[PDB]
Amino acid sequence: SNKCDVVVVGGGISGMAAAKLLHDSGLNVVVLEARDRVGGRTYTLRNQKVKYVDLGGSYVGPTQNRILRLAKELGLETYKVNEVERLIHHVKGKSYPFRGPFPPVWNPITYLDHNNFWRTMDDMGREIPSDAPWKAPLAEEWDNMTMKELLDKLCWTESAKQLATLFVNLCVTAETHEVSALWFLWYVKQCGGTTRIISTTNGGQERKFVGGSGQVSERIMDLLGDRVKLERPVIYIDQTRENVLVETLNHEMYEAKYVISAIPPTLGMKIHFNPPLPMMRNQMITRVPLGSVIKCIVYYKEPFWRKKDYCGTMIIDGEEAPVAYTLDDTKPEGNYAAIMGFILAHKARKLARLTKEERLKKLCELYAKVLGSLEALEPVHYEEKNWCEEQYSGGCYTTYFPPGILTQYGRVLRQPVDRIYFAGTETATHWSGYMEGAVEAGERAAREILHAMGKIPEDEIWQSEPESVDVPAQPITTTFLERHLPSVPGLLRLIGLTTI
Amino acid sequence: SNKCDVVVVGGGISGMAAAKLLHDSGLNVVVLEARDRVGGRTYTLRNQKVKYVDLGGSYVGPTQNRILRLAKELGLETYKVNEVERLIHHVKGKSYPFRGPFPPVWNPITYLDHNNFWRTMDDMGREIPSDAPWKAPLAEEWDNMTMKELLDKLCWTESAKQLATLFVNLCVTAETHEVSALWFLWYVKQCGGTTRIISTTNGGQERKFVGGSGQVSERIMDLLGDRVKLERPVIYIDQTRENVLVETLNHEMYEAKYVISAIPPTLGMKIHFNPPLPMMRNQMITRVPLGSVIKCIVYYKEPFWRKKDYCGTMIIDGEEAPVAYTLDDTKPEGNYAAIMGFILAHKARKLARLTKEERLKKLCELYAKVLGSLEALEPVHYEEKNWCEEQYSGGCYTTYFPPGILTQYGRVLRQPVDRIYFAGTETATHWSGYMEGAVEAGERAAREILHAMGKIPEDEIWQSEPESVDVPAQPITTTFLERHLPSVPGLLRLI
Ligand SMILES: *Cc1cc2c(cc1C)nc1c(=O)[nH]c(=O)nc-1n2C[C@H](O)[C@H](O)[C@H](O)COP(=O)(O)OP(=O)(O)OC[C@H]1O[C@@H](n2cnc3c(N)ncnc32)[C@H](O)[C@@H]1O
Ligand SMILES: *Cc1cc2c(cc1C)nc1c(=O)[nH]c(=O)nc-1n2C[C@H](O)[C@H](O)[C@H](O)COP(=O)(O)OP(=O)(O)OC[C@H]1O[C@@H](n2cnc3c(N)ncnc32)[C@H](O)[C@@H]1O
Ligand SMILES: O=C(/[C]=[C]/C1=[C][C]=C2O=[C]OC2=[C]1)C1=[C][C]=[C]C(C(F)(F)F)=[C]1
Ligand SMILES: O=C(/[C]=[C]/C1=[C][C]=C2O=[C]OC2=[C]1)C1=[C][C]=[C]C(C(F)(F)F)=[C]1
Repeated sequence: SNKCDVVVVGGGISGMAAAKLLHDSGLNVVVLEARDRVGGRTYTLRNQKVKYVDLGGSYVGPTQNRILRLAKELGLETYKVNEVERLIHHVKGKSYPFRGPFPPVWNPITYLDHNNFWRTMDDMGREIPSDAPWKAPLAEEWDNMTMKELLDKLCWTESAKQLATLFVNLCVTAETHEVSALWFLWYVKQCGGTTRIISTTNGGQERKFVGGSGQVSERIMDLLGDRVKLERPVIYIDQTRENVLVETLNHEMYEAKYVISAIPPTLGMKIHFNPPLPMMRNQMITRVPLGSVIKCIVYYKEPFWRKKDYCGTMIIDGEEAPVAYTLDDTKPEGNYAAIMGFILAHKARKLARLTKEERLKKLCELYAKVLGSLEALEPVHYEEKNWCEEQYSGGCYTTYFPPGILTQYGRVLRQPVDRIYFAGTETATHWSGYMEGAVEAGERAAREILHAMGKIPEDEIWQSEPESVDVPAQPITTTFLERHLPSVPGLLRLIGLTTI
Repeated sequence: SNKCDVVVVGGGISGMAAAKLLHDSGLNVVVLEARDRVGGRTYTLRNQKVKYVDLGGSYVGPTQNRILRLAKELGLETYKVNEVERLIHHVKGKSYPFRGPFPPVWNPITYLDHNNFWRTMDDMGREIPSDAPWKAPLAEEWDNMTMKELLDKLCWTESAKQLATLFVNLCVTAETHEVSALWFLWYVKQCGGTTRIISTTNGGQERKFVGGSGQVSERIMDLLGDRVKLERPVIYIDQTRENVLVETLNHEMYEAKYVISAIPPTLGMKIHFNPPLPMMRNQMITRVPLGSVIKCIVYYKEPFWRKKDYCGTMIIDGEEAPVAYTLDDTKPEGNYAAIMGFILAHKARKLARLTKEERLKKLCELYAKVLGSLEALEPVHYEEKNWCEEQYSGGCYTTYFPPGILTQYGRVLRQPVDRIYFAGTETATHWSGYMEGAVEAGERAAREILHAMGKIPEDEIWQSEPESVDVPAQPITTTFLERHLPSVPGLLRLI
């Protein structure tokens, strides 16, 4: 066997952050990575037509201070996603340009319903502890409904229900009927709430890394040298003896004091355990699927949309639209003009049947209509990745919880199993599902092992992160009217009382 | 490498039934079984205290002609589950004895509501094709709601909603909010409907095998001999070369022309595939959990409940009861007297933390209350099995589909992947979830390979089964009033 202190299973950002912390603390680490590359759900493609493109995780923003600190220490820099010109909301076959993070509503009744929808998502979120969502006072009631059921109760207008549906589909690459309401409300609150999660400027989609996010995992592999073993899918973990034994598919055995599992929870099923996992984890890892998304980047000669005072952001409602959301993906130098779009949830399954050329044609026709621009029919290059086909991801962006699962099984997501500790973005408490959460979880799992070894005290396991000096976070604020305007049923109760 | 015609992954009833059919046709088969035993979600324990006890699947009944025929060929006999005396429905802390399969209602409004609930489950089932539930005319609408949401819509009384809840929990060992309404309605319809699935006499729980259901898998292993490889968990399947390569955790390599996957769909995740699975199967096998149950058998000196004209069936409402449903587990001679109970769904998760002795005390005190007998407090033995803990099952009885999954991914369950064909009870079209479905699916997957080999024509892949002579089915009937009484909102529209 190859002997070390800690085997890290998985060389995504989470495993690589865990391994780096352990290596920096003076332990002997090995990373066992299934693929011929590091980065996992991040993947930066390089070729002469695109220079570089993120086909996986890409965006970082204010309050994501751990990924910003890690990337900065590795010599990386960010740039701002283009949001100079107008956003577009495309609904019922027409485009409505706007500014500010939320598409505006003019109809007074529709305005109360929209305002109440976002307000109520955050009001419910404030009842949910980030580190223990199952402790919310109505956890059971909220976990036993889908997001579809919650929207049917909350939204008194079709306008608000349709926009809320797109919000769920885009945030968690799943249908409203697929996901627990408790879990979704937790997921949004642990990113800092509705405004922070949806925003480009001042939110999650503010920035990208110059040269691609895959550099985070690659530059850590460079620091670790031959400690990263590529094409070593882990098949077996045996904790019955004094040291843990970890076996790979390519017939190698690693011996360690502790293991960090840094893979999506359900991909733990690809490992045979001796002794068997405890009942709750054994069943949990069959109950937690990942979402479905194709990330598609269409290249153009020039960022022509900016000449029409459009930034490239399109929020597109409607079953026929393949893509519900786009961002400008033009390089910071202004060249390699491109539109990034997501094909979400059922559409990632429905349109996976088409050829690459057929998907490009449908996307160009959609963009031509939404942008009112024949130039959108003149692409120069196309790249795409359907994350649903990845054996060693299971989907993207992250793991969702169907109704009933988070209250029954969520307590064991990051509960150690003897000498196995659990990393991966799914186990984070702040920007779980993101590159930020991957760093939080990898460093927390590593510190749990440092504590087990008597190297640090228990109060150093969870560590706060200083605010980025490069990416300052503007606070989330509301107006008096946003806070106190009635809901639709609130207004009807007021009318009822006046008339009585 | 060990060379054969077909490798069957899994030595449950489905894999054993598939391997027996291929063997009988003259092919060289190997069965690779992860555990140190065969039988999978069937497990018969033998000891002097119980003689034998089914800790997994046990019951068979009319219309399950394939498991009855296979068991009869292997030399097995059935006996009837005791239903001579009265059933009990325990409601709001009191026992109400009854006869007939459905617990009766006396309040006129509650009566209409209960009648409508069962009738409506079967009306909806008649629009769901057994072999393609995703082709139901309302497939998306019904797949996008949980059973909890359907029961909220349908049930005007708490009485009906709570008994419907017990029905779901008992049939599919899952909460109403965990499961798709389309999938659950399919599940009931593909067992022959509400009457057939809930009934002991003339239904799914009519009979047990003399000596235990484990003998089905054990006696096929006896026939196959050293073709069955125990403690061979499959870790890797490679389809890139002329022959399929199957690798096990204990470092053995098998080469075959074809493979049958006879494991629960989600346990496909324990295998690394080269080339990778197609996208839809890759995601499907992450979306299909199994239910949660503890099967508990309390032994007594005598079947003392029979003296009070109770058969031992208990239907026990409410959150506090650990067990919602029991059957008499006494042997056909009246000895090894016992009550079988299930701890279902969230209760299996909640009560798993207790000791075996703590569960025994809770069950005995519940049974004393429900049977109104102090005799229930004097057990002579106890056996139990928590199926949630099994690495190579994932739970029991079967796989459930959460909302949205059956319409998006259902078509992929039995779609071959190059030279891998899919067996397992989850792929059956009649009593999927049962030992009957295990036999149907194993034999169908085996005949798909015989067709691939040019040995049989396409029309022989799916084969009908003659009715058992020993366990004939009687018709399910309804009354004029059951068919035509209004629903509660129906009685209101007339007002
Ligand atoms: C895919 C995707 C993700 C994504 C996104 C868009 C798409 C299309 N948008 C994001 C964004 O703009 N900003 C952001 O912060 N996140 C975004 N996401 C999510 C993000 O990519 C993920 O949250 C993050 O990358 C997850 O990191 P983590 O380290 O937790 O997980 P991983 O990347 O999946 O890495 C796991 C590794 O383990 C290997 N593996 C899997 N099984 C095994 C076995 N058995 N043995 C050994 N290694 C294994 C995987 O190959 C992977 O490298
Ligand atoms: C558990 C249970 C099941 C059950 C029930 C009560 C309980 C507590 N009551 C039933 C009843 O009264 N009547 C009835 O007809 N069914 C009842 N059920 C369900 C029934 O037991 C199942 O439907 C049936 O046994 C399923 O058979 P099938 O052959 O489809 O599946 P299996 O038994 O799970 O067998 C799978 C085998 O595969 C092995 N395995 C798993 N992974 C691997 C790997 N990687 N490699 C090799 N082998 C593998 C398993 O160990 C198993 O033997
Ligand atoms: O929810 C939104 C974006 C979420 C988002 C967008 C990209 C992501 O990449 C990984 O996680 C991601 C989350 C959103 C953006 C603009 C407008 C709206 C609104 F308001 F619903 F229209 C929602
Ligand atoms: O649904 C019922 C039984 C199902 C059943 C009982 C045992 C089983 O073992 C494997 O599948 C099984 C299914 C049932 C039986 C009597 C009454 C009721 C009722 F009516 F809901 F209470 C339900």
